[PDB]
Amino acid sequence: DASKLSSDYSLPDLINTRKVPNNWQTGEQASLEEGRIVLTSNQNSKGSLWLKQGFDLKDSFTMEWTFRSVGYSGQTDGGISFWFVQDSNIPRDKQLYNGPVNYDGLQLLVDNNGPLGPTLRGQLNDGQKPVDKTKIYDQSFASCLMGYQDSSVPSTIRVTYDLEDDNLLKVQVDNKVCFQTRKVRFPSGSYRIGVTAQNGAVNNNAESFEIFKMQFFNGVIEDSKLITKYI
Repeated sequence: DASKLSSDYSLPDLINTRKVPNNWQTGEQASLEEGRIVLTSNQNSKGSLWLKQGFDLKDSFTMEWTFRSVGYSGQTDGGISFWFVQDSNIPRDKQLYNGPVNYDGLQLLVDNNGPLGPTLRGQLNDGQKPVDKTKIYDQSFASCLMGYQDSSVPSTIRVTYDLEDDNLLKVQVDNKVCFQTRKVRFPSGSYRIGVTAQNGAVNNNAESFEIFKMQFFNGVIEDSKLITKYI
C-alpha cells in the first residue's frame, strides 16, 4: 500500500505545518490551523479544500478522508461534501454545500437535515442539469446512518473504485461498509477531488468541520463526450 500511495493527490498530516500543502488550496473561510484544515467556524461559515491539479482516471483508485465535526450538536442545514467530479479546473459552482450543483460524478454528503437523521449519502449527477436540492434526500442512490456530530475522534471515509471487481464503488466509515454498488460508471477523464462544507444558518450554529488527512492510492488497497452513468 505504500507503493500505491500517491503523494501528488494526497494531503499529508498537518501537524506543525505552517502553510497549506502546495498541491491543495483552501477557499472561502477555510483555514489551516494546528494539525487540521478548519472548513467552517463561527456562524454561517463556508469553506473548501481542493487539489490544484486534476486526476486522470484510467485505473482503480482508493481515497481515504479523515475528518471530524466539533462544536455543535443538533439538526442543522449544514453539511460536509466530498467530491469526485469530472471537470477541467476546480469546479466553479458553489451552490451545493459550497460545491458544484451541476457536477458530473459523485457527491458524498455527510449531514443531518434529512428525514433519516445523520447520514452519509451517495448522490450522482452527470453535469447535464443542476441537481434539484429539494429532492436530495429522496434521490440518494445509497446511504448509511452515520453519527458525526460533537465527536472528538476523527472519522475516516474510504472510497474505493475497483475496476477489477466489475466497477465496484465501495464507501466505508472506519472500515465498516456504508454502501457499495456496481451501478456507477465513471468515464475515463480528468477529475477534481476536494471537500466543501457549510454550517448554515439554523439556530445560528457554529458547527466546525475539520480535515486532518487525505490519502490517495493508485489501485485498490487491501480490498483485493463521456459523462457519469448510473446503469
